[PDB]
Amino acid sequence: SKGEELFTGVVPILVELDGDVNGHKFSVSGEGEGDATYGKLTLKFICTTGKLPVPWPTLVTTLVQCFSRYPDHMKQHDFFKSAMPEGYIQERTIFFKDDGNYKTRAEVKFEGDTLVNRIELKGIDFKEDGNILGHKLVYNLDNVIVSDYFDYQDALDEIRETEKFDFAAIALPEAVIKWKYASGNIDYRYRMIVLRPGEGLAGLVIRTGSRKIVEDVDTELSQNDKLGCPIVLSEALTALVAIPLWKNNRVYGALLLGQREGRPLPEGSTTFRVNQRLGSYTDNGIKANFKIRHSIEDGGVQLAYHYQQNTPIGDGPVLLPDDHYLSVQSELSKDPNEKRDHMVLLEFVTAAGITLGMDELYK
Repeated sequence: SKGEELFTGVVPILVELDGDVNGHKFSVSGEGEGDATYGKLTLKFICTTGKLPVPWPTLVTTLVQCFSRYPDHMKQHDFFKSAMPEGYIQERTIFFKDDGNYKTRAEVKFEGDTLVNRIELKGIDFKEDGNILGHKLVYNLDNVIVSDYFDYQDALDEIRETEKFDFAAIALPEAVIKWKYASGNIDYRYRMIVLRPGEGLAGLVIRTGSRKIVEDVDTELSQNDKLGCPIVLSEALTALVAIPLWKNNRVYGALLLGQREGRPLPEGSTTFRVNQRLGSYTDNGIKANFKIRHSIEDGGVQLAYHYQQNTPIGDGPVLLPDDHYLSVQSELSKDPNEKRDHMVLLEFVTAAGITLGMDELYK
């Protein structure tokens, strides 16, 4: 609305981070300027508790999208600037592939005439030898195009690759029940065919609000002709787990995790958490998800899966966003005259329509 006028000039940034990773606590303080008309951030961050227990590039995403430069046609959808000055809360989960996770809560708001990002972070389940605690990541950050609109397919890709399944799909109402999204699919017939209410695997799990587990699909087909759901036959599932999805403490949909070719359910599939991986839909605000590639110094790429929630702080009206991208240019630098573990950051963040972004990333 009118929080945009606060960003016409140069704006001072102040950043505070409170962190605790596997019990190792640390603090980071940040200082600099932001030019929103150019999407520009100039910042210096210092670890004021000693050595940073984790690598600097893993905290960049955590360390103010209200400074993105939105092209003229898109300004009408600038949510972050519209939540200003009252602010917004950024809650985030970052899963480091085959390693632990960050959970972060951040208040972003104007303090006087300075934009302040105040962050609290708890990281758990990290490997002592692992890429993170081992400090095996290259000090840089790939210039990237990033989502900032969620996308259930990328969430399903994450879940599939993480629980090491071959197939995943989500059933939602359209109000009957369609299999809307799927990852690892080999056909699209799961969407082309829709069952009447209560019918099928999704119908069962929604009606009963309880998981169904099939260790071997063929043998159970010998008991119940039902289990021959269109999804099961279309994707040739030999084992599967079907989970109920909530969000209103009322059963709303279904998550299907499937295996192929007599390969068995990975260990502990029985006890699986959708936790915060599906935005609105739970296990039992503006959501987004994306993925970050951290170069490993001794050759490699460490993945960081990001799940995002942004809620305005005030009660006044805020602009709502459409589906868009963020083109981010990052430069990681060091202050030659700084004895403390630190980071110099120069950044440019530009908003992009889904077209001008698909065309670059995938075409």
